[PDB]
Amino acid sequence: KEALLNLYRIEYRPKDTTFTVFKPTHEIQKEKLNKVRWRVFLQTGLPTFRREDEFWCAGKVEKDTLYLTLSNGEIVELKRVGEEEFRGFQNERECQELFRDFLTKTKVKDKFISDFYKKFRDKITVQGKNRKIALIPEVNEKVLKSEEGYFLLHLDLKFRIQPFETLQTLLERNDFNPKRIRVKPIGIDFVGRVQDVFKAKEKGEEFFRLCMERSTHKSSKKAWEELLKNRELREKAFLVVLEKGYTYPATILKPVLTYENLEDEERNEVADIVRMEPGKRLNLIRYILRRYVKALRDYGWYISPEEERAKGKLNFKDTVLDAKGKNTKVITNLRKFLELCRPFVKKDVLSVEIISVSVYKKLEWRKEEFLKELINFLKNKGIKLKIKGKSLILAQTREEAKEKLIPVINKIKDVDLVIVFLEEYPKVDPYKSFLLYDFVKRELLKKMIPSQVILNRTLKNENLKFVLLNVAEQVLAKTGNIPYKLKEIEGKVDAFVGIDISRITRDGKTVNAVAFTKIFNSKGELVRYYLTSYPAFGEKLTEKAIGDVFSLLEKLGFKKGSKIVVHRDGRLYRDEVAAFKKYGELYGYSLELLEIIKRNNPRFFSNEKFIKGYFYKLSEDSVILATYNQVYEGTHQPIKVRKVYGELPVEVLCSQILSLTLMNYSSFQPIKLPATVHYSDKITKLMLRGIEPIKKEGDIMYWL
RNA sequence: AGACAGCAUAUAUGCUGUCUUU
RNA sequence: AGACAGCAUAUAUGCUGUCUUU
Repeated sequence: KEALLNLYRIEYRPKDTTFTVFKPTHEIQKEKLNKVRWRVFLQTGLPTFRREDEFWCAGKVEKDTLYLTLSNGEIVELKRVGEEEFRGFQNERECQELFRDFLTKTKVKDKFISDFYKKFRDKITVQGKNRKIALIPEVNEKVLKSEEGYFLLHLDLKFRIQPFETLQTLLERNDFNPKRIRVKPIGIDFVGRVQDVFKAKEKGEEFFRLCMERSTHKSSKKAWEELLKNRELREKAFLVVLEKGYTYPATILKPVLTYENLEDEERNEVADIVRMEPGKRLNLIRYILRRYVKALRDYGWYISPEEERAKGKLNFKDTVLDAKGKNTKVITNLRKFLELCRPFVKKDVLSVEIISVSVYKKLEWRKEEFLKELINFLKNKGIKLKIKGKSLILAQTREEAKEKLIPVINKIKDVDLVIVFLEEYPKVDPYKSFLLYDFVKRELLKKMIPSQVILNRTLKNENLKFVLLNVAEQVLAKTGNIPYKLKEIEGKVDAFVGIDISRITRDGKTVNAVAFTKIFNSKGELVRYYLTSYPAFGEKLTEKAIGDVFSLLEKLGFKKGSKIVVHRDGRLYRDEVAAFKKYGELYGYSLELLEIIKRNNPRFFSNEKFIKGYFYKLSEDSVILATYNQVYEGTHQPIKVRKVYGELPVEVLCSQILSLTLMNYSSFQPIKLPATVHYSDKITKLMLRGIEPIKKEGDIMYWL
């Protein structure tokens, strides 16, 4: 019951307290700020943080002006205000900046990735039939503020998986139609998706003069130099444009592959290393830290040698019942519960469409038996599946399958369910990497038809009853037969609203946009969903879409003075909060706004397997919360919940979030996110391509 | 047939530096 | 550990000069 986090108390108290400060001559546009700051560090050479409009240099600087060209060739000028004495930090952001700069200046992170290779280089490269593979250690630092006000170094170690195959080589010597695949420049931090390719032979003399002069990195600068000088290399060179329109050569660019999109054999070898015993990882994290402490004390940095501790566990209403009234009183077996449990049936007859994908012809038995023993079970709970029809697709690659699956899925109209038995296709072109289950999952969600996709591996590895249960629990939910409801969720909330929005973009403007909102009652039954798309609204999108959710609430007529909680899977911005405040009033509901950041949070290292509810409390009403228990295979990552505004204590809102977890209806498989916003991001994103307008609502969790 | 040096190639070797891994 | 750059070096064989050997 002791849980440590990779978070270390840290402060800066040097003997020399004398910075040189610089002020812009023309108020800097916001998204230009981090590029200026960084540019100041290079030039000056000294560590640097942004305080407001002004720039603080950990050294004396006798140049009264600083001219800094950005990539556009745009010159920002800064006048020199004068020396000021650093009494202390105003926020993590300044602290983070200066600290990183100090790592850079001292080269520790560097000396570290070096030593680590010298040591484990061999164990880090891995084979498998045709391709070869590297897993390169990544050290990351962020700075956070605890509840008590201490600054906290967030220190992690990861491994990014990458081949030995520079883009140039792939587009030149190999391919056809690449793109979409995300990338990382040698010698540059940033990693991101591709969004434009053209040959270099297009561009004149100027263009590489200009990239050379500007590129803020040695690798980028050396590379544009090559293509300046070496006369015919521009014909041969192809040029990529990333997510943040950064534009680089090809020889500089390498792909970053996920676990998933590797081979069967690759992944299991790689896996030992990418995912690793918590204690081991934490031993490394401590190792790296000691390097840091030794490189930085002398400059006045003070870093606690010791990890921070879970403040405790939170209890939530985890009690759950069926159409009879059977309880957590049985829940001392989750399995034993679902067998006996008797679901809330609102659709007596189900019509099902069966898709089987396999390599050969007379081997449906494992799938016939399952399907059988499951019609069975569902009938014993008042539900008949009428099979509207089967389709057996024979196919030899994932590619062949995908292809045939298309006209098949295409034609499926009017069903309550699609079941897909997929066989396993072991390999495939390392670029053409679809996931078959994904593909099938995508196509059907597009159609708004609930689906259950069953991997043939599962039938082969796993015990019939285990698999029977897992599936039955979801299949029921999916179809609107909620095999159990919650007794209660803490608080006196009257609605729980999940909010998700994605937007396509051109030049730098919101073009298409898809919104996805799901409203749950106080018990956390789902009341309705709304799947809506918007066309272009400049500054008005936010107001519009937010209001749309409010009116919809009135349309379900939640009475004035009703408490309404909002969850979003992502940073809500200021313009949005002010938006929720407006309609907060105009409709007259007490509102709790929660922002959930799910990626890259500090981990909990701990012996207890049953972590669910463990938490830690940062500044400004935010909470590292763990939602699922530790799997051995998995890499546990908790969620960060943040009370952006409202009358309730976050720990109560976190308790709520823990409850809604169970509404995902997935006992056997951990699910990070509460049912309000679970998969919401995939759905919005999925629909964005959906050439053409969309307005759907429903009352059935079709997306499980 | 021999010792010097200066040149030619090949092979093999020792150190430094850079990048692979800022 | 490997690849590129910059230095150092061993051994084999000839090469041109050069002593000697007048």
